[PDB]
Amino acid sequence: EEKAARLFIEALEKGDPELMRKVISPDTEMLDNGRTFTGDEVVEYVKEIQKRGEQWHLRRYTKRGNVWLFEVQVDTEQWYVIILVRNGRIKLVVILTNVDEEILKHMMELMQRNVPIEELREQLEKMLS
Ligand SMILES: [Cl-]
Ligand SMILES: [Cl-]
Ligand SMILES: [Cl-]
Repeated sequence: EEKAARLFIEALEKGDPELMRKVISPDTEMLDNGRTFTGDEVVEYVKEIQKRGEQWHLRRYTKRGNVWLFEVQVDTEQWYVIILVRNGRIKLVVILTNVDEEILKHMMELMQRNVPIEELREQLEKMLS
């Protein structure tokens, strides 16, 4: 479970779609500051990082329940990658940039309760406007 989560970040870190492909599933859902990605689209996200050449640096992390919060510096912006793992598999990912700690805590709470991606997205939208 820890490995799943960490490898996901390392894929971002390293710009490695091949690695991402290993730990996601067709059911994986991701929200990147509002926009939605399902399954193999998460892999394409990593291609965009690599085929752009800005460096993602995993700085530090926390586990809360089944939710991991990774604090990434992007070359600096504070990016946050929040991950719900379930059964060896990444279920939900939220990526945010330069948001308040309250938003991170609120999103983590929603994810802990296995809220659908629709609710996660609407909740973000209400908070960022
Ligand atoms: Cl999609
Ligand atoms: Cl809150
Ligand atoms: Cl809240």
